[PDB]
Amino acid sequence: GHPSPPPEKKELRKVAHLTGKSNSRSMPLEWEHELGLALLSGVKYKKGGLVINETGLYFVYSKVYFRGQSCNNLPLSHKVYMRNSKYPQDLVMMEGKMMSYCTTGQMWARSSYLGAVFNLTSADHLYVNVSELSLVNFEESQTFFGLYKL
Ligand SMILES: [Zn+2]
Repeated sequence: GHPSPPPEKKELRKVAHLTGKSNSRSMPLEWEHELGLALLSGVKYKKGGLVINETGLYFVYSKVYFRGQSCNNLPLSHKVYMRNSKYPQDLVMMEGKMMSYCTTGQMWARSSYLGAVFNLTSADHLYVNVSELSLVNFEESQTFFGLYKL
């Protein structure tokens, strides 16, 4: 019911830090958003997506820790994308790709980091995609997705 005065609106900071969730087969990725190192305040989480409720500038970031037991140079993409009524098709915001990154047969590991400033609108939905779910390690310190309002 009652609106929050801009002093009380501004005490509650708009922030998300979502951490890797190993027990999901989903794409886009699902995330931990309550316990451990995770944070969620003033932004909604649903089905792997961060759902913006206040229009404005935000810094958005994601790290993915890729690893495997036997290198075959399967290409590794990592993206942050958005869906809203203007881009019901998805808009890629940030993306990186690894090809020709390990020696064949060897145990391997490599991370990808994405971060940038975006102007987001209320009801924008933000997600993380990767090319090979099985080649992601989901420890909270290794694989993560977040943002904050500027
Ligand atoms: Zn009143």
